[PDB]
Amino acid sequence: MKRTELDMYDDIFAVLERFPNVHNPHRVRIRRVGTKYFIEMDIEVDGKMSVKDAHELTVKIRKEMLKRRDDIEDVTIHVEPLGNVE
Amino acid sequence: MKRTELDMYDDIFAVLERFPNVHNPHRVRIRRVGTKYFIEMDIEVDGKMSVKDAHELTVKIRKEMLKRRDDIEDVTIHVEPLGNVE
Repeated sequence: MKRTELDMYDDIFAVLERFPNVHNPHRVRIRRVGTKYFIEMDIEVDGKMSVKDAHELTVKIRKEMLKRRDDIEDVTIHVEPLGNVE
Repeated sequence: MKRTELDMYDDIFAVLERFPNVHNPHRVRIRRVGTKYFIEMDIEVDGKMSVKDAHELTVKIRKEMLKRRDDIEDVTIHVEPLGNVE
């Protein structure tokens, strides 16, 4: 770990806190490629949430991530039920 | 493309046909690493399907994939709503 690598995790977790139905963000990983960064993560949602709603959630999360940092190129979000065993 | 690369896509698509609520499998990709193969795909499900049910579906699909071919090491499945715009 280094200080710059921390600022980024702080901003990612900072954006997720905005979303009340996002739970237990984990496997949060960053890759650097030139100027721009690629972000991947798992989130948990109520098992009763529809695929429509969960998909809309990941679209809005990526949108907010890209608005926050001008150096994030893409964000991929895997959706799991609350209390998943991978 | 080569003949051996076809046999594999045939077996993957052959297993998905087993599942009636799996729709429009796409971005179906194979990576070779030594003896064993890594499979990634997108599927579409009814937007009204729960995250619990969709997750259970991907678990059963991976299980059936691994049972069919002894040379598949892992299978990751992305779930989208019917008629998704990536």
